[PDB]
Amino acid sequence: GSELSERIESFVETLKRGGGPRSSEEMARETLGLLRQIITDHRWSNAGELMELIRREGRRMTAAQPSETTVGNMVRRVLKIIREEYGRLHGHYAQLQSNIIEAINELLVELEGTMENIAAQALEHIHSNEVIMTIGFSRTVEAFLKEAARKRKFHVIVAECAPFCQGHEMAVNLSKAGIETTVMTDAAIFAVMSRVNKVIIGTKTILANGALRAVTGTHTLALAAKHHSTPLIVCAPMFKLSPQFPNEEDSFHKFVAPEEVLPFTEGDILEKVSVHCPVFDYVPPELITLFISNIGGNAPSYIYRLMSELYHPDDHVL
Amino acid sequence: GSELSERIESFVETLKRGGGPRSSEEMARETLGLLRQIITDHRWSNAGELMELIRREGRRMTAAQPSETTVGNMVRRVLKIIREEYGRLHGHYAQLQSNIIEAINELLVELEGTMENIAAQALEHIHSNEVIMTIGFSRTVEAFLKEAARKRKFHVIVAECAPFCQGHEMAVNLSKAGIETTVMTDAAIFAVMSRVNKVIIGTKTILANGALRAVTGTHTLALAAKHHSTPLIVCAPMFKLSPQFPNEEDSFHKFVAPEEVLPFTEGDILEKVSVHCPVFDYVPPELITLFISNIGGNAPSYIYRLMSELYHPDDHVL
Ligand SMILES: O=C(COc1ccc(Cl)cc1)N[C@H]1CC[C@H](NC(=O)COc2ccc(Cl)cc2)CC1
Repeated sequence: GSELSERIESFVETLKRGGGPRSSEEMARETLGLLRQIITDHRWSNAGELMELIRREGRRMTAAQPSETTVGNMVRRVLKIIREEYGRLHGHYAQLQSNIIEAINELLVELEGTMENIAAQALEHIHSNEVIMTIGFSRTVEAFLKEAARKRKFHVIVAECAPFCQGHEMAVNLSKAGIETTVMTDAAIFAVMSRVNKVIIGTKTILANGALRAVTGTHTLALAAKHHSTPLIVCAPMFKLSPQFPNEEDSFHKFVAPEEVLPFTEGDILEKVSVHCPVFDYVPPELITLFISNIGGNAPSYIYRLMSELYHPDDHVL
Repeated sequence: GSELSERIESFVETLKRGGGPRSSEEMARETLGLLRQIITDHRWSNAGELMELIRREGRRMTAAQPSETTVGNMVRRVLKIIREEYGRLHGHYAQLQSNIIEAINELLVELEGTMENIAAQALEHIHSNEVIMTIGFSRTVEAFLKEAARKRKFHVIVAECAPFCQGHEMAVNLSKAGIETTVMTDAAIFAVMSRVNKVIIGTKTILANGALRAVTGTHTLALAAKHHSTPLIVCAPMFKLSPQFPNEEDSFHKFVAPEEVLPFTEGDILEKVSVHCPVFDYVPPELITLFISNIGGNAPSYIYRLMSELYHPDDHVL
């Protein structure tokens, strides 16, 4: 009853104010648990009313934070699960609900295996004495690299992300496992690119065009890789896949307080200058060489088929 | 008298039949000595008659072997020296001859210094733990690399030249000095190019367009370097500079017996198949990053000015 309502609220405000939970895998787990509790703790008999209330609460979620697309695309995954179950039972009400629940359960148990799947897949993409470059921080990519390091020796060049220098803690984490790690400013990306073999980077969201929304500055790294023709690898699980297209959407970049870019102590100039701090940026699919997912490697030119396999095309608007 | 005639002949037939001397630096030395002996052992009073007989014998030389452009372009150098001396003394007959002789002497003493000059210049182009790739055999390039190796550690990938696998002896010579050397077939150029930092190659002739005539297969290596945007360096002394342009000329490629490509023992198919063995090939200037010479480094877009500095424009046809 009101527990469900206040938990939905709590989650909405946690998504709105700050980043909670930090890992987007934990965010997917939390939103899936909440969707399960909603579909269990409501008086819905027909699948249509359930889908409608799910779409409404998902609209509220998406309005809470548009840049966090995992919640929305997993809501769409739940909607596709409901559609599949209704087609199975109609192409049956209690069995409907329990079958939806076991579908969500299998989705959740395969959710925690994507990390291990990518880690296992990592070995056949790294050779000895290779030079990797990565930008920012990504749990999936550091797991990739520290799993490849157990049987291979290679160098990782971590380009810090300004202003949020998450790349520093990533470099430290990689050095923990003895992965020879060079830390540099993002300004030195093109200067060092000539000596890099591969580029491995995570992402926040993959669009239907194949493009991906990743931390700012990664588009420049992709342009450098394309200039030097080095393969650019994206190790992104299959819950960051978003059916929306690049310019049919709104609110792509996430702008945070310019205090991160230019501090308050600069004084009077802060009334004359316009400071901008875009967290995310757009990378076209032409600059991506290969996508690594929990199922296996795939070219950017197959992400649309993955969409068709994951999301109903009438649910791309929620 | 007849000594000069028979020596000129001997040289013509040596150039016509085979490669003598082997090193084109020694070829430049020999042709300069012969030009000196001609200008000394003829009864010429006016500079015009001397220039005319020089042009005639140079035409005979060029007809002996068109692919060997060092002889012709150094004949043009001697003609430019004669023009400069005549302009100095006219803008004076015995002094004319002795001044031409001392000009040839300074040209010759600076001729043997180009090797050492490039070797000295080599250090500021190689950094530690760098991956060089080269194709075929080139005395200048191996001197470059073994001089850089005295103070730096780096890897050299030598692509053998089919059919004349001169790259094997180059790899052996480089390994003599402890330069970690990988030997491969030319077929693996693009496969390995992704892990190469620089490409350093010699040449047989540099054209006025900036393009260069080098051993077959080097155009593919240059295309691979351009694809991967790796800098391509050409360590060529300033006596391989030819004022002729790419397609205003004749007889660019040198075709040798196809026995080198397909052996006689193949039998009847040798009457039905057409075999071709081009020794040289054309590399456009767009694929060269930097030229290294005895004077210093220069972009391909300055070779025309070097021409203006070396050859009179009315002597480009001999
Ligand atoms: O030591 C490093 C560290 O590299 C960087 C560290 C930091 C920065 Cl800022 C940039 C680069 N990288 C190695 C990577 C292998 C390479 N080459 C070799 O070991 C040999 O390479 C070959 C050998 C044979 C073939 Cl067929 C191809 C390449 C030496 C340098």
